[PDB]
Amino acid sequence: MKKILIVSFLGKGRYYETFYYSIEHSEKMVKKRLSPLANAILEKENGNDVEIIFFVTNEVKNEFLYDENNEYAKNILNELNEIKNYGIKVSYRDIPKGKNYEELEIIMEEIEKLLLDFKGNKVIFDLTHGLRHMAIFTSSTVFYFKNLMEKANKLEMKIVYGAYEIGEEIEKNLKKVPILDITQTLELSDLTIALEEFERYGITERMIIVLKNIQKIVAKNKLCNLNELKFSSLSRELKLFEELLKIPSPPEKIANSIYKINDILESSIREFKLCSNLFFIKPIQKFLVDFQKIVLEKLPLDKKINKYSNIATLEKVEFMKNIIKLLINWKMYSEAVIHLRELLIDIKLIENGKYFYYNNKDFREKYWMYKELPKKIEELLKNVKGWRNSVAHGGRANTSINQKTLEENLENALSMIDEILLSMKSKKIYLLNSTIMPIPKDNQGKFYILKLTKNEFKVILENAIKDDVLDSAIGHESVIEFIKDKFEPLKRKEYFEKGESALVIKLEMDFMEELIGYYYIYREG
Amino acid sequence: MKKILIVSFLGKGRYYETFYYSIEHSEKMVKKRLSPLANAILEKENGNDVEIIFFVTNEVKNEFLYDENNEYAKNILNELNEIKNYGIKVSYRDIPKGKNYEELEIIMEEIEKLLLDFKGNKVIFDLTHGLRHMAIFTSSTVFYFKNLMEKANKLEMKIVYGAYEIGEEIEKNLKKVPILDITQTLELSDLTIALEEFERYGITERMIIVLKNIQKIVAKNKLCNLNELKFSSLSRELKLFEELLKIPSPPEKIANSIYKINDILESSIREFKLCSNLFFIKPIQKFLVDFQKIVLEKLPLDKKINKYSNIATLEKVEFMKNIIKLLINWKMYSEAVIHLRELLIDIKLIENGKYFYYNNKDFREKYWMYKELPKKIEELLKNVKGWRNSVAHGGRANTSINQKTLEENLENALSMIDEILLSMKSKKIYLLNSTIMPIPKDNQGKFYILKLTKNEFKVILENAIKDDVLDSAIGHESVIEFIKDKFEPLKRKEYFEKGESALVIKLEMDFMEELIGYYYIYREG
Repeated sequence: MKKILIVSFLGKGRYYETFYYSIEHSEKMVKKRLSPLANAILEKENGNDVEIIFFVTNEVKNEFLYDENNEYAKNILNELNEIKNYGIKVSYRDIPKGKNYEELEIIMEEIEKLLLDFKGNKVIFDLTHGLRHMAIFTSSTVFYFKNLMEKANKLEMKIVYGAYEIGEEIEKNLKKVPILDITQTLELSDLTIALEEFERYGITERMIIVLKNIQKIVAKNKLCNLNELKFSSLSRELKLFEELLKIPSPPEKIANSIYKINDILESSIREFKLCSNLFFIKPIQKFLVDFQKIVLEKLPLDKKINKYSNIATLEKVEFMKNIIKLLINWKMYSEAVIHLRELLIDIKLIENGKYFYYNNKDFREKYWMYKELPKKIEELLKNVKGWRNSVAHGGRANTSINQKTLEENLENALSMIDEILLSMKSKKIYLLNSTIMPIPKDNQGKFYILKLTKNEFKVILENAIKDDVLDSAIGHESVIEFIKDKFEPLKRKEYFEKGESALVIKLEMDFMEELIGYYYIYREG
Repeated sequence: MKKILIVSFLGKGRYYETFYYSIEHSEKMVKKRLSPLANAILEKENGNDVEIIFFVTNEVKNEFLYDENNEYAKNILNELNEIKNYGIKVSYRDIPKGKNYEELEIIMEEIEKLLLDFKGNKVIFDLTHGLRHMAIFTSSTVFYFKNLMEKANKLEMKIVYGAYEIGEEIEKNLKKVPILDITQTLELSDLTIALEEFERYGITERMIIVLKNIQKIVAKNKLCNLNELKFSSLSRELKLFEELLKIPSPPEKIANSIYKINDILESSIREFKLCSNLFFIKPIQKFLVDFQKIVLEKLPLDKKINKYSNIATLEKVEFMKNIIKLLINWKMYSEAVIHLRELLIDIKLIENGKYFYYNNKDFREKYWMYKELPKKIEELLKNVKGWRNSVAHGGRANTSINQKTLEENLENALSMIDEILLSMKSKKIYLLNSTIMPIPKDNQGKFYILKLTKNEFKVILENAIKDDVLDSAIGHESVIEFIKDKFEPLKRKEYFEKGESALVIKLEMDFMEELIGYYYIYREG
């Protein structure tokens, strides 16, 4: 059971008898004079607690209602008196006619105080009766009232009215009138609110709430199924994406989240296309189209990054370039600086070929500190290090910076990184088949090893193939069988000099599928 | 000159002749039949380009308008024909009656396409004529239309209508009717939009725009003056505050910005109180009250911090504690971690008495690295350093963290810092009167010096006074005269051992006012 308040006005009129039905359920028709009474009856038949409050004016009640020789007035009076028999609560509230902005302010205060004093679950504005003036003003003010009382009462709010001008006419002056429900117009502007919030700041609160509401209302009528709706999944993924961005995280999870967002977005849009109605379909289709526009605009896609999670590549460099640009756009400056540092680390790993230890931090530091392109990269390094510590150290000791000069410095970094990225367009690498450290017998050694995936394996393998720098050392045959069966020189010779890099694999083939590239190995000593 | 589009419906009716006036200017009255025509005339008398578009239905125009034996219909037809003589552009647009949600969607599309095809400056929805149905639906949908076309047309939008039900009656069926302007209801919910944005994220865009609009509309009627309105100043200060928070900055500027915000807020509220109207005063008074509530809630005040900008104190520690709590609340996690590091630096400076060099960074680092309370502070240090580098280094090398464990760690730091702050409740300090380095003649020396303000001078001076640790060395008399005349032992003896700390001042007294405490001096060698 829910507790419910119906708010209507009450103006001079003929108040003909009407067959009100909810346009959702044309089955239940209630023949009454007041639309609020019909709505109250439809709600008490749902086992709820319902109360109606009318706003009357002195000009109306001591000139129309209690005029005993106005047939329409006594008709509506008799109905207002028999309202109490159905189990519904009726009361009256004096207001002015609203002839100026001061009186309209008074009316706003009256409605606002009523909503504050309501202690139930739902409130319905029934705009059927009263002045056209009052109906228009209330319709305009309802959204303000909801936004006001989001943090006040936690109250559900509906806007309905009997659209008697579009009602069927069954007998003389007798009309079949639908109680239209325009409450969907309230959360029509919340859509654009979410759009601005995400487009300018990347905030998902409005987006998550709106998506949950959208999935509810598309689940109203069950013609549309799941396995491709997954708006719950899309809202959860947006939550994860915000947690990943405002808390800095590796490029792999960010690229995966962007790929997931794109996949779920297009899948859910295609699914939603086939649902033919009972509410406003077009605005939310426009909403999804606009959100897909912004997603494909501001979120950089690279569908095939997740396959290189253990190393540092140039694709990750450009991806983080676009990510930092996005972070700057959303005014997320600190996170942008933090990501820039690691992007520079990755670039110098690429430029120095030390990219095996993108999962080791001691190496990251040791080359955080210790032929022109080296000189240009040093140019960029010195530029960036010239201003990073103002952001990093919080500006203490008289060394802070405004947004203008920070924007200056960030676009400096952007320009130089795009420069050197466009400008960046192979020792002996043996080929092994097991995890080993065979050092020459006269050596006194330090060795690094890293787990890999199959794609990286293939890439560096053909790099060794067609740079003449491959010293292949496969000793048996079925290895080559799987090599050409999967990946598209059997020099069976036993040595590892400090510095040489090599590749490894350890164990028809379907069973196997049920490891194929890993354990890249290099002697730093 | 502006280009203007008036949009109205056109329904069956008697269309009596009416004296329309703008309620702002009751001087100009226009006697016509259609409120849109009166509005168009009032706008062309302003030297603008005006066009009216009516939405008619087949049921209305081929059953009412061109019925040549309906007197009201031919009256309104003659007026619609003479509209072209005033220099105004009239056109018709077919729509359904809107008997269901599909047809209402159609109507929304029609209005939306009209607003997209408009290439002028202003659009006015005149809700005087047409169905009550259509007026209600349009009034509800206008805010959605504005939010939609914020990024589409950059179009000013007004909602007006002739409130003929509240019009004076001057002669038989002849009414003096005001064209009411409820456009202020559109930007009534934008107020709460700004409130949520600031209260949950600290975004000032909506706040700045709303404050600028507020100052415009309070400048409509000039009863309220400046020197205490300064809503322009408040918007600028909010912009500065956001730039100070999302780009980490010293506590001094943050405390100054909070003090400025509070001062301008209360000053502007008191000033706004005296303006008696022409628009809705109450909602924006509620807006200012709510924003002051949130300001005094989430922004910690300390009116008397700016006086200690050169040193590190405990007040700054608690202030930054509250600031980091606020940063956590606004989901600004990276900036919160960065501020926490410097707060810990300040705490250990307090605990080790090395607080002279809050404006020197080498010292900050050298004690960033190198009796129980020391042990508890080391507890907190080790805790915080155990997880800072996950945030600092971007989570590379498989060392990231979710929001849940980061919240865990941040509240760990919060609890321990409040602990040790509650738990924290003096060598020989000579007194000098000039900048000097007199080392004993047998010494081989390094000396630090810092400019100060007068309040810090007074504080440490009485600390030396009543800890018995003052070796005062004032050699002459007028120094003591100014000492007791301003601040409320003349041991004229010449030495500075490495480690002793001392105070200095250099040059009736009003002229002077037109330096009083500075150059605190200490030998680290």
